[PDB]
Amino acid sequence: SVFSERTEESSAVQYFQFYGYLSQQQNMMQDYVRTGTYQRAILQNHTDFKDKIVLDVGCGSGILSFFAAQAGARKIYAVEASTMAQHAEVLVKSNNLTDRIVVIPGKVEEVSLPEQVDIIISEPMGYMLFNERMLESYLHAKKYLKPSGNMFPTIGDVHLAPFTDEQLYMEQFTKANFWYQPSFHGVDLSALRGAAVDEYFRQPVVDTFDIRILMAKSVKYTVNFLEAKEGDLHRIEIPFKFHMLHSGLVHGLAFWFDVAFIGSIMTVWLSTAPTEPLTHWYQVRCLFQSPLFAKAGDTLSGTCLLIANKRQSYDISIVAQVDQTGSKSSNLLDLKNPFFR
Amino acid sequence: SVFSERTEESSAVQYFQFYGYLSQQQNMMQDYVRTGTYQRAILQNHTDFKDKIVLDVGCGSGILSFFAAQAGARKIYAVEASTMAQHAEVLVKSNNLTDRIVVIPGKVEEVSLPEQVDIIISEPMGYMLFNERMLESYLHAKKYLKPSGNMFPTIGDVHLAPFTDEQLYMEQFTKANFWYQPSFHGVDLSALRGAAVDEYFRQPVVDTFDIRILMAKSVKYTVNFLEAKEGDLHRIEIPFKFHMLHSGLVHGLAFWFDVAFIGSIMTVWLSTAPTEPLTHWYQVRCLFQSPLFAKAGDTLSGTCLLIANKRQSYDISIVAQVDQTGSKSSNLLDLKNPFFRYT
Amino acid sequence: RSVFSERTEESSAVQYFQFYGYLSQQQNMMQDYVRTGTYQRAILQNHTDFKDKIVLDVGCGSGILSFFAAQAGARKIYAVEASTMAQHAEVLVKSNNLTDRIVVIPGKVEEVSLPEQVDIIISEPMGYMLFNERMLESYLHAKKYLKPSGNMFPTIGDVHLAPFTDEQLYMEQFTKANFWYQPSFHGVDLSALRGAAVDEYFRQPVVDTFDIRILMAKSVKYTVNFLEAKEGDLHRIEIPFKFHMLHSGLVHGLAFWFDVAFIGSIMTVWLSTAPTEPLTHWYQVRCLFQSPLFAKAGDTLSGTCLLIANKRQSYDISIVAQVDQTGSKSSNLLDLKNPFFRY
Amino acid sequence: SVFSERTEESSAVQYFQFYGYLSQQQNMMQDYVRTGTYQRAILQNHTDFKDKIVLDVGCGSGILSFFAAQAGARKIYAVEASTMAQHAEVLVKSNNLTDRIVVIPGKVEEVSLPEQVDIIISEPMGYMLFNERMLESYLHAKKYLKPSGNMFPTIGDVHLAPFTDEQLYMEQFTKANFWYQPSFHGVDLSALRGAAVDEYFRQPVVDTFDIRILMAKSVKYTVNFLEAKEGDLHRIEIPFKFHMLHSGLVHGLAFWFDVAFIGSIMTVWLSTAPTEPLTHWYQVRCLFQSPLFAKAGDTLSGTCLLIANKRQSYDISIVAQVDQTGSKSSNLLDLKNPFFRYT
Ligand SMILES: COCn1ccc(NCCNC[C@H]2O[C@@H](n3cnc4c(N)ncnc43)[C@H](O)[C@@H]2O)nc1=O
Ligand SMILES: COCn1ccc(NCCNC[C@H]2O[C@@H](n3cnc4c(N)ncnc43)[C@H](O)[C@@H]2O)nc1=O
Ligand SMILES: Nc1ncnc2c1ncn2[C@@H]1O[C@H](CSCC[C@H]([NH3+])C(=O)O)[C@@H](O)[C@H]1O
Ligand SMILES: Nc1ncnc2c1ncn2[C@@H]1O[C@H](CSCC[C@H]([NH3+])C(=O)O)[C@@H](O)[C@H]1O
Repeated sequence: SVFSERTEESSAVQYFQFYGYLSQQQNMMQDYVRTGTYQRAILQNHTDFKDKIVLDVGCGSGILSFFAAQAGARKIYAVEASTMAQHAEVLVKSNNLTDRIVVIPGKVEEVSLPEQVDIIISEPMGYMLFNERMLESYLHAKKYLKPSGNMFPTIGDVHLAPFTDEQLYMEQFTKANFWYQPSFHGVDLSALRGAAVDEYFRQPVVDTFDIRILMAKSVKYTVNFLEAKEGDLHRIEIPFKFHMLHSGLVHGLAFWFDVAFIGSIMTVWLSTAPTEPLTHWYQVRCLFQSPLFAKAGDTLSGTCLLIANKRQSYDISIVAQVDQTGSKSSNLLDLKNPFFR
Repeated sequence: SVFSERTEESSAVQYFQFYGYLSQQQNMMQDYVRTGTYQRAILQNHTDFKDKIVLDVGCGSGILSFFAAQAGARKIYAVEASTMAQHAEVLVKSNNLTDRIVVIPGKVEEVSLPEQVDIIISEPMGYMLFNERMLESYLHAKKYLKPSGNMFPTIGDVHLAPFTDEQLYMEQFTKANFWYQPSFHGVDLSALRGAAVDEYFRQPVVDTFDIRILMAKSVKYTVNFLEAKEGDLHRIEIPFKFHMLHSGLVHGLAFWFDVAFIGSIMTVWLSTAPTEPLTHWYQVRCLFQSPLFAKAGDTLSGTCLLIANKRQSYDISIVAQVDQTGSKSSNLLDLKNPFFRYT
Repeated sequence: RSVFSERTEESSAVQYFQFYGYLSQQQNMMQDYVRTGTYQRAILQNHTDFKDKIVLDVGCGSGILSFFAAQAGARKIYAVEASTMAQHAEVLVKSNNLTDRIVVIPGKVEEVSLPEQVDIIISEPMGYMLFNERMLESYLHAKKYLKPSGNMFPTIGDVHLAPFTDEQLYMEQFTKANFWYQPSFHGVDLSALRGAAVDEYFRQPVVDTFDIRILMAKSVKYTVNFLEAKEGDLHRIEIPFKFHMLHSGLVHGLAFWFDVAFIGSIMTVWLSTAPTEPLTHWYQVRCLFQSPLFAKAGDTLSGTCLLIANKRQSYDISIVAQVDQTGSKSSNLLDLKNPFFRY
Repeated sequence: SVFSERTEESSAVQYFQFYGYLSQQQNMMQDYVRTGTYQRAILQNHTDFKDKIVLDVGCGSGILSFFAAQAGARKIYAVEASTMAQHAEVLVKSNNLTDRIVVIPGKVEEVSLPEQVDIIISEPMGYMLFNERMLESYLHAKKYLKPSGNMFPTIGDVHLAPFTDEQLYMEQFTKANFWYQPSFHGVDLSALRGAAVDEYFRQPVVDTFDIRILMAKSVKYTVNFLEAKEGDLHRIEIPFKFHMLHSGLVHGLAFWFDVAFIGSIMTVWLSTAPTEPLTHWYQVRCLFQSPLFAKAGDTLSGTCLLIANKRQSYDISIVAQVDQTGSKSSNLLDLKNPFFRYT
């Protein structure tokens, strides 16, 4: 199957084991912004659901399917690969919705549905939007979508912006500098100092921050889920040209994302921007090993290249340069091993 | 091989990916009690190392081998299965000990060593001592130990004691009761409340606590690494009969461990007890599904049975009863997936 | 052929005496009330050590100390000064109507000839970390003019060194050095020079003051007795130390200050530049380690601070320090001539 | 050599020791206006460099030569007399430019170049442009310049303008009046007040200021590096006739400078004017010993004479008079010892 071909078993086991825990479902569900925004998007666009066939990709507890049921859907296929599918069924029964919500245990790339659906719902977004590679399952599921069918969310915007945060930088450098010691309990560790810096700086920093650390208006990269195919997400090339609004050291790039539910009645946005209330996605920052100095008015240009890997994540390559001076930085990050700060 | 036969590959992948990080090695190395005590044990027992052949099981960065070198070891075979072996190789070279230290990449159950050693060193202890099941790798390596050889550490003591922590116990239900609401965004979640409670109680709690919550002097279970076999750790039955020092509700059992380096010159102890400075092992608490009331002077008896699984961990089965009243409580826990509670 | 010229690069000497030729610098020194007031106290409170005596003032500058000696009743004061400040001193001697008692002799104390032997030598020859500027050697050299039963003001000097913790200072220097870490400064890769840069920045003693609570152990004292010492004694100054750590943490380096004692017939007067005392224009001096050493309370931090005099009227400082319990060792080289004024 | 003949060894040693520090180089490199403007001037005039032979006089870290390399230069001879030459060589190697940049250690007046160059680049500007006397080295280097070769910078403009700053003026006496007290610790210092005032007014003041203190349009003195000789800078006479735009007291003359890179594609300016972003050169003010009153419309005429000395600096003689009243003022300043006032 498409899933297994692109996924190491070791990663898959851990991945679906992780989501088999009720506590994580709770963790996601208690994100009121997330859950509330999804419910708002579905219910205020009830006509996109009324008497329609729905596919819920990765239903987990089934919350989105219940939202779909509340909006008047005739029949909802709720596909779930982890052992959470069993608990979802329990909830379907206890809520007397057996006639409208149908749990399909298994991976969306592998199960069989009896019919084509009018709309696909899912919450497949990870850190930096693309982490976990579930967007590909979401897009893969379009094999079950009627020609003029719809998707909730409809589009996803990734925002990139340069930031300055010396304390974060030195915080990481401090950690790496442990390996700078010439005599740790009499042992010279210095020969590994380089490897340590690499390892620590390969970690995207997951957390939130004040918006004023941003040195330029963000650049936007849009994925249209109605149009995109799986393969489009195997290699994601995001070119950027920032017009610096402030002078200073650029320590790296900050990432967040929005998704839009473009329904018939209205468009509803779910945003993880640092200007918006905090969500469990927070924001993600990729550090440069060495910061770049730029004056206000300069242009910071380059490319963020995301390469999907078999561990359900991405190898991140960031190349950025101050055009006016030729000051250049290249960096490689492992989105699979982030730093929760 | 013995390792792969007792280990789910997925778990192994994850396991050796974990230790391939310099940050995790650093994490262990910066635990001053651990590292310093190992160094102390090795150097203060220099006659156990000077001109000796040494085997370092799971050398990681190679720190213990360097300690062995400082103590005067003639030849040190440093075995390491993760990609940390590469960095150890680098450090051996940069510290000009290539003539004394030989890094061997691979699992100790699978690599070939050329000769028998005088002493084996290792740090194979996990949560509750036994987690990660590396102790078995440590014992397995005794196929390379001379009949009159030594083990550093030489013995390992796991300590169990009954505790009272009303808030910890009630916490589980406070969290589980999230699901006990008839209209979470219009959804009745209550049918899953029981499952949520179960899930939380299956997790051993990793963190520390004030020693005053302990209601009896601990019971000790000793593994003598010089004498024990690998197989001895597949099923570990720890019977206990606690003499209660305080009256109250017993919510479960607290776990910690000590290891002793018994050298020719002296014995050095490394302790993770809650009476001692905190280590990266912290302490572990397993809850009873139902608390048991015990009076001071009463006896709390039962068994902690540790059953090794192929996920490099243990299923913990605890049965306990107050002998004076017959009040009985049990729990079953999955040590591979503990709850890190420490704040 | 003078000892001064033999031990001093001319380039350094020119600059050195030009520096002190400025009235603004004299003002700077004179306006340090602790210094000036304490000197006056030491001299006047021991007036009988001066009354009707012959005095030598080594490096009189503006001549203030000679005036103190005159106030104390000295019969004749030879005020030796090598810079052009000697002329300004003469002016003050005349305008203060003391031409009959204070005699300015322009030139280096190693080169001028005095008409007679003196009963007491006074001077203010202390530099940063006491020994900087190498004027103590001129002070000691001047003892060729001292009567057998003569005295020295100051009589002794105590250097105090103690380990400190100051993460922010360390990071402050490392941040500066990290400029040379850049792989593309305007398209230029500077990284190959980071090692040289870190060296250069950490080669600088930090001159300023600090909170006494950053000190992690009671100070160690090294005493120079000016009555007994020879010039040659200060070419190589070896200060061994063994600190008993009072606090756990990272030792980022050693902090230095000094006291001098005026041991007079009537009383002993102390001039202290310790961080517990009111600030002086000497402040305190800290030598950073390139890598801090972790030590817990109760540990011993031992080693040596070695000062080698150079021809630039300063010292090459080599500090070697080790945590005895762990063998964690740090070595450092500092250039006392080029310190970092942080205040 | 020409250099040693015009320079006291003392000054030269201090001078090249100063620039031997990576931190000082860093200080210059971190001046974004300076460095960035040089890079722009070179790169935006790429036709002046593409496949050309280049001489970098006093390359320091070698940054300008790397800029020349970025512009497509065939061969750059980078001459450097301090120990920074060692580090420059390192950077050429690590940047894989050994085939195009040749570091030549030594003074440009003493080294030999293998061939003639098409263009000379350098940053020889000091305070008020002429300080350090490096412009003479820059001009001296034209013995290696092909006829019709180019100079980057091509010209240097020194700007002089009368200013009013009552507080700056009064500050001098405020400081000098320290010596005007009849009993400083019992000593009458007053006889030296005059000398202290003199000393303070001999120091050019380095810092920046509000442009509204300027009382007339600046007068400009231009050095064309393509045409000028070394000897032209031994005696620099700058006559001035200022047409006062504001009424008030003139306390002295303010100095700044611009340099122009006149390339084939465009002319790029580097300015240190008080109307422009601040540089490490700041601006320089020379006070009159007595302020001059001028009405708006009056004419302030006179001369600024710069006489080069062997300390790699200038003796500044300024004479000015208000033509309408005959009110006259003079001052003599020592540019080698300026007062860094900037805060
Ligand atoms: C750590 O930050 C929190 N976080 C991060 C990412 C994320 N992603 C939502 C996606 N849900 C995943 C659910 O679908 C399930 N499945 C994930 N991939 C699936 C597939 N191919 N086929 C079927 N089901 C699939 C999975 O088991 C889960 O129940 N949600 C979060 O709240
Ligand atoms: C700069 O930081 C603060 N600080 C540090 C050290 C210091 N030392 C006093 C030294 N001045 C006393 C005078 O001796 C003079 N001379 C110094 N060496 C001399 C010699 N060999 N012969 C004659 N005079 C000599 C020197 O010119 C001075 O004017 N004073 C300070 O306030
Ligand atoms: N069977 C095995 N063979 C070889 N290495 C192993 C095995 N099991 C675990 N390890 C390694 O054992 C190490 C335990 S961590 C202790 C590392 C080091 N001796 C120190 O004291 O800091 C990890 O680096 C694992 O990769
Ligand atoms: N006569 C001379 N010959 C060679 N180098 C010199 C001479 N005089 C000064 N220098 C050097 O010239 C440099 C001036 S500083 C400018 C450094 C570098 N070009 C930059 O743009 O950052 C210093 O490094 C001095 O050591």
